[PDB]
Amino acid sequence: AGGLEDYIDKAMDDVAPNLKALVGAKLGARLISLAGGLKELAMLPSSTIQVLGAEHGVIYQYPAINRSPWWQRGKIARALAGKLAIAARVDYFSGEYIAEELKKELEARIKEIKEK
Repeated sequence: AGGLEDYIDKAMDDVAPNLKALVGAKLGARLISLAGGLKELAMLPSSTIQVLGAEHGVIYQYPAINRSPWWQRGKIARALAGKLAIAARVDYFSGEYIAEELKKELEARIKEIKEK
């Protein structure tokens, strides 16, 4: 029972547990790929990862951003790109597991919800 999606759900598990836990083994692998590796993705600013998709990068695929109005999306993108820059760096340099980072954003997005 070896599917392509299965290989990657497990590749992320020891290549990048944080990233995976943050946006998914699917989006997370797309980011590493677009960056060229978990090495030089850990070296991307955060403004860069914010726009990795089109070369509005792929992180906009993120539920919270997608299900949000415009005017709010670009602000949720920057926050997500920030927590991603940190997950890539920890997955690469540390190897330890900090996914309370998925609470720091799940609270900053509740703050960014001061808009109409």
